[PDB]
Amino acid sequence: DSLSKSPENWMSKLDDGKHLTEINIPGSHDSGSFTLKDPVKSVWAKTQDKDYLTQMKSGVRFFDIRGRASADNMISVHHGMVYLHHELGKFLDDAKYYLSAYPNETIVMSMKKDYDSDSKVTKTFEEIFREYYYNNPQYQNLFYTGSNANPTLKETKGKIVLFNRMGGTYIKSGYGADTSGIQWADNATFETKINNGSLNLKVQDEYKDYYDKKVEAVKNLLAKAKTDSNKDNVYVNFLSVASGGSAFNSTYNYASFINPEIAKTIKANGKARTGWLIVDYAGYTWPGYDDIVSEIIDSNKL
Ligand SMILES: O[C@H]1[C@H](O)[C@@H](O)[C@H](O)[C@@H](O)[C@H]1O
Repeated sequence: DSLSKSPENWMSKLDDGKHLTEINIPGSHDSGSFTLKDPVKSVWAKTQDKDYLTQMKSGVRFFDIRGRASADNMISVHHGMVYLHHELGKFLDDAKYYLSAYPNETIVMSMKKDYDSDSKVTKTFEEIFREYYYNNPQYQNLFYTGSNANPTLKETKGKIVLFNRMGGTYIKSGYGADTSGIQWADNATFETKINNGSLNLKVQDEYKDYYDKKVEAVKNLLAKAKTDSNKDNVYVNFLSVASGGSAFNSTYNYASFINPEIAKTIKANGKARTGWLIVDYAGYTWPGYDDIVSEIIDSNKL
């Protein structure tokens, strides 16, 4: 009966008059890193163990996609310098497949350049993304192309909405889709106006924090969102954090503590506004502990 019991289609159960900003959305941090298998690399660079499709079926709707231009017509998915063994086309193919099966969901796709392009590349990262992906015949109608800076669920059903972390772009649809882009502060909680002043973006992205500082920073932004009804404010709250330098200090081990702690907090807040919460190891369950994705989903007041 709870929304989280059918995580494949939870957005379909909402009033589609809601602006995406007002929806409490589970996101996955460094979403494409599920491919990593090397133990030492995985400690710091692996943030997920489910693939794109499984993340989606688990209720994830915000995807943190990082890229590297590897050819003049190709973007490879990366975690910084580390190649995640697939190209951007895989994600978009998966997103299309999923949105076809679940046509009343919407997906927000964050796009960012994570590494310098291959030496043979002659075009900018943004140009390659814009020409060969956003305006690719296969995906052109898949992306949201409306002029609403604050789209509703109804306008974006079956669509991917760009969340632009590329810097300036000539793309005209999506969060931060203008020639200014989003002014992103390093390792900080910050707020900045985007979309020519139409939205106020409020972000907690203190990725270098130690454990207690990070949990506090997440709870602080959660508390702000809880008392903020403004449709024109958008909240992005990263539960993810940098690893230590060892197997027991992995991103996984951090998430195994942070995710249940925040999930418990949300559960014990009832249905209230949380914003968009971006997590490591989305869908990873631990017996006897509250699930962060499920609780974000269920926090949506219906
Ligand atoms: O969430 C953070 C952030 O968005 C930064 O740009 C990046 O450098 C960190 O590694 C990342 O994971």
